[PDB]
Amino acid sequence: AAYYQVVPVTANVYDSDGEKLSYISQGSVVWLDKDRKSDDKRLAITISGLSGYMKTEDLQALDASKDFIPYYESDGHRFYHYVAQNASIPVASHLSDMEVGKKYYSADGLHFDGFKLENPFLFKDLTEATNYSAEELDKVFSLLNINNSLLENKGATFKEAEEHYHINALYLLAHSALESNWGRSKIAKDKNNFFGITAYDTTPYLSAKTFDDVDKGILGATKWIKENYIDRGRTFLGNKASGMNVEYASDPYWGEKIASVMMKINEKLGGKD
Ligand SMILES: CO[C@@H]1O[C@H](CO)[C@@H](O[C@@H]2O[C@H](CO)[C@@H](O[C@@H]3O[C@H](CO)[C@@H](O[C@@H]4O[C@H](CO)[C@@H](O)[C@H](O)[C@H]4NC(C)=O)[C@H](O[C@H](C)C(=O)O)[C@H]3NC(C)=O)[C@H](O)[C@H]2NC(C)=O)[C@H](O[C@H](C)C(=O)O)[C@H]1NC(C)=O
Ligand SMILES: [Ca+2]
Repeated sequence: AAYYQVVPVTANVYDSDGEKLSYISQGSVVWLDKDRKSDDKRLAITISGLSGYMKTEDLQALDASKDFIPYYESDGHRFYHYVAQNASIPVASHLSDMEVGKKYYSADGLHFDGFKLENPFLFKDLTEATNYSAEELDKVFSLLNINNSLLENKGATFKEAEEHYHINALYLLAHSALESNWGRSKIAKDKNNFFGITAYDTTPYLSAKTFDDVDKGILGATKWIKENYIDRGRTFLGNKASGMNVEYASDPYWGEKIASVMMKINEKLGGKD
């Protein structure tokens, strides 16, 4: 088969030496890499920019004529990644080279056969501050119809986090928006944890860190990201080959999802970043 799906809760991706490179989530679809040798025990695969090996034990072959394979498609305005059969995210503007309503396939969401995407928020250095003020960030709740969020009117706390820890406040708002459903998840409400801090795939709610209030949750999560990711040389969102997505989340499209939210906010607020 050309495509395989991950069966266990997570599965590792290995290099040719058998060293772990990353891990990916249950249901993730990987491509067989025909330029490298596979055998009975391990398949050469590609996922989210990463070329490595996976154990056959962890995979199930798909038939693309009847099983869901992630793809990209333009509506003529935006280019969308269907990350799941019933979920799409906008990743880029429509290019003239895209046929509307045609399915396109890509192992990294940047290289296509007939065009190349810029996803600049995916590779942006997150130590550079946003050009949005606290009041501008606060406006996005009304502009994107975000109701009942714990993060409403916390633009000033995001900008303090940025000032103190030197982490981009648009990124911190987009990460909390994606990870905690705009501070509306049960982890957000019970634990003031908007960033999935230690929300491990095996037991996400139980493992998730507890913070004292919303402001200490924003500041404490920012400290945790600075100390565990930025200070360790993971300074952009990226994918399974580089960036925070290598370690932060099993989801191969976590970085692309946060970049998409940054793109959507930036557009609504007038494109200052
Ligand atoms: C839109 O819904 C949201 O989707 C998000 C994905 O797009 C989803 O993300 C979930 O978030 C957490 C943080 O990203 C993430 O947790 C990581 O889990 C792995 C374990 O599976 C941790 O790695 C282990 O770490 C220990 C200690 O370091 C190691 O000993 C161990 O070997 C590691 N295991 C492996 C297999 O390598 C990882 O820890 C890293 C390495 C770390 O400590 O820095 C965890 N990350 C963090 C930051 O703690 C999890 O993978 C991810 N889930 C998916 C599918 O990606 C949101 O989840 C939230 C948290 C929630 O459910 O409320 C989704 N949000 C909602 C509202 O649904
Ligand atoms: Ca190696």
